[PDB]
Amino acid sequence: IIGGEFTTIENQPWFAAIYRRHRGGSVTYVCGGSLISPCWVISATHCFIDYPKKEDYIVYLGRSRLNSNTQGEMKFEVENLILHKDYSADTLAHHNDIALLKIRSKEGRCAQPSRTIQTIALPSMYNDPQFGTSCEITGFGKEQSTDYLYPEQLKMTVVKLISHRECQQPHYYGSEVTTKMLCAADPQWKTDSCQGDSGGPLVCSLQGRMTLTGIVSWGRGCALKDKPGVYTRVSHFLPWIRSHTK
Ligand SMILES: N=C(N)c1ccc2cc([C@@H]3O[C@H]3c3ccccc3)ccc2c1
Repeated sequence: IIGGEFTTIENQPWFAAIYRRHRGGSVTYVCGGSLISPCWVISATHCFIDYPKKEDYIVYLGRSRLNSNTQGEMKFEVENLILHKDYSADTLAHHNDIALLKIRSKEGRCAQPSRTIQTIALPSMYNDPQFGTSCEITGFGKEQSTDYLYPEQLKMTVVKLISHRECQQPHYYGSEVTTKMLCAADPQWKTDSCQGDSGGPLVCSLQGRMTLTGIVSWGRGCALKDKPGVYTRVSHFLPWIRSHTK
């Protein structure tokens, strides 16, 4: 997250921190994710497509720092790694950038809801917030595009939703951004998601309910003028989410 504020997991309790174990035992941060039901974390396929072995992944819930075992946190392995069958990557745009991770503790259990571990509501079909609505994003991604390290403390920011017609403008993304994608950014281009924030939530308060409207997917650079963050439009994928979580 470029700009924004440092926060803690009690403010983002649906946030999942996803890591990968390498041969030799080293563990590194991969991407963010969101808890949609006790057994299911939703994220982005581009985070896993090059290493599609479910055994390689570690998922944390209730974790506030990158290298701290936060009080109340829960650690899980991935029982099922479900990647969207028609995923593809263009120079910038990712297509069907959505993945499901069925999680399980070493005891074979799903998440135990608490003050720091909570699910996030899914949207209803054809019901997204209007353009201009403020939504929040969270993650452990880069604070600056030139950084190679990620921040130790979890960060959040607030961005505004941008219409499909505005995002398809020539100085924005043209026809590279589709109707299955949602754009959001800072009108002053000072705050945004960045590399490392992929798979994490775009949460919008809609008709009084906090909703998982988007999943961090792609963007040209980070907090670059006329280059919004692009998010998987969760409402389009409700039949795919319901069928793959059954
Ligand atoms: N401007 C943004 N909001 C934004 C949002 C998500 C991003 C995600 C990346 C990921 O590093 C890119 C990548 C591409 C292809 C495969 C894996 C990772 C880089 C820049 C990103 C920028």
